Amino acid sequence: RMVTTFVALYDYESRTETDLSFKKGERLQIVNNTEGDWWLAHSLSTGQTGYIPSNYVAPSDSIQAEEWYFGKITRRESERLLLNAENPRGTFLVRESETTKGAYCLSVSDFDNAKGLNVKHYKIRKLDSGGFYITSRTQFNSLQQLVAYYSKHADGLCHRLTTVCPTSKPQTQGLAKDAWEIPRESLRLEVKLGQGCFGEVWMGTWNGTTRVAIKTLKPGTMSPEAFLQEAQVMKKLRHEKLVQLYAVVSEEPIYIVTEYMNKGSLLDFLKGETGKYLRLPQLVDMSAQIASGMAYVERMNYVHRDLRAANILVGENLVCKVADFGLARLIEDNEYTARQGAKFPIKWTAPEAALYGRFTIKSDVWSFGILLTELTTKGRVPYPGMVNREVLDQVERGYRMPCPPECPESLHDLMCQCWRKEPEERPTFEYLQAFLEDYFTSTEPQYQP
Ligand SMILES: Nc1ncnc2c1ncn2[C@@H]1O[C@H](COP(=O)(O)OP(=O)(O)O)[C@@H](O)[C@H]1O
Ligand SMILES: [Mg+2]
Repeated sequence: RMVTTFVALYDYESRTETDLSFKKGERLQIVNNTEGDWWLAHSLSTGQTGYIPSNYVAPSDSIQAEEWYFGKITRRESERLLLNAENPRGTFLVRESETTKGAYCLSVSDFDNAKGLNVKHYKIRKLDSGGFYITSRTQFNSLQQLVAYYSKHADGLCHRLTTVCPTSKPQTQGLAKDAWEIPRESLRLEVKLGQGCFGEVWMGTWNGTTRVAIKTLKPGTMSPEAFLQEAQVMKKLRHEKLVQLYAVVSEEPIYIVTEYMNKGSLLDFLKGETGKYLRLPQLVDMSAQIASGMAYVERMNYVHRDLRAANILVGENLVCKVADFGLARLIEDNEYTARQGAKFPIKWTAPEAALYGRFTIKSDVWSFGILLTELTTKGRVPYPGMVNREVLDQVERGYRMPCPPECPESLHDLMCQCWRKEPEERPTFEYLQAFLEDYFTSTEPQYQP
């Protein structure tokens, strides 16, 4: 539209030559309201120029520039951030209301003798004049004044506003502008994060600036021609609960570069000291994150084909994202193609997918039901007293895992819905997400009056 002045929200190290290195606070000259994930910018601070990630800047002198404004973040995700144990009382953020378009919301962390650590949500009424107010008896001209005022007096709020909600730098959309197929010499593998059946995983760095996860397929796993073909679709899948596909190295051995999840896989995270303190409310919430990512996959008319706790990756504040979606199809192994052998996840595979190769989003729904048993058992293998060989015949005859101990029979009933024989009667991920987000009377409710 018209080159305007922007401000940097976070630091960013120049990963390439064409991008722009800038620190939080730098005034940037960018073409206003220009579509894309990478915008051309001119730094009025350093006089340097280059492309910048569009989610690292906001118009100067706008609410988006304020560090306590989190934009279109959900009530459920705001609570995740605010309920962090290291946040003091009065840790807050401002966001948009999900139940009242045009209104804002002040989310604040608080402590109570009944609930303990909880978040209070206060709706902010914006006026035609531009003024904001939480209660009728105290009003302000700007959202900034409101924050300043309640940072000195609770005056009705559960607690004075103390700290702004901590946040980690968001992901850029792609490693760089036009960056997709990269050379192997651009990746530097630093730490082996783990090992799979068809290759290894690595913590590395691209251009020695940005930390990424590098998956290395052993030769013969999949043809580069078909991997690149499918990778043009996986690069389109962008959602907060999907691990982002960054780049690829075409020449075998194929390397897959993805966003790095520091807490490891959900399965391992459910075991050991990490999973000791997890309680059902957190497991249900983690299920809702997974269902949200799969609901996006469901909207894009895509199929995961290998949904299981081992392919869910954990981050800070118990963030969970779906990983390794769409790779299972490209496996060239004759035994995995015919879903046989000790390397096929038969215990997460719907019977019609294992018997007739009918992989659909509904067979992922089946997999989700299995995944829920891993969550409510903290990593226990499905069908524990059964070997792969015998699972498919038992579920084909109608056997279903019973309600695990420490699993509410209401969630096992959800599991059995996912385990219906008829795929088209299995529920959607839109349903599962809403069900699991509202499991504890948690359906968008109760802004404090
Ligand atoms: N994007 C990632 N970020 C951080 N760690 C990862 C990532 N992807 C995989 N890992 C780690 O590497 C290991 C191997 O992953 P993978 O080869 O997909 O094994 P599988 O899918 O069979 O569990 C996992 O246990 C996980 O902890
Ligand atoms: Mg995997």
